[PDB]
Amino acid sequence: GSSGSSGEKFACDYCSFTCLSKGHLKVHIERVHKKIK
Ligand SMILES: [Zn+2]
Repeated sequence: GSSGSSGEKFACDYCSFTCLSKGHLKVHIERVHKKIK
C-alpha cells in the first residue's frame, strides 16, 4: 500500500515543540527563543 512512515517533517532542536505549518517553525525561534550568543 502507501501507509507507512509518517512525519517527513522537521522540528525545533533547542526544544521539543511540534508545529503544524512551516512558518510557525520560523516565527518560533524568532522570539520564543531569540537566543543571542
Ligand atoms: Zn523551540
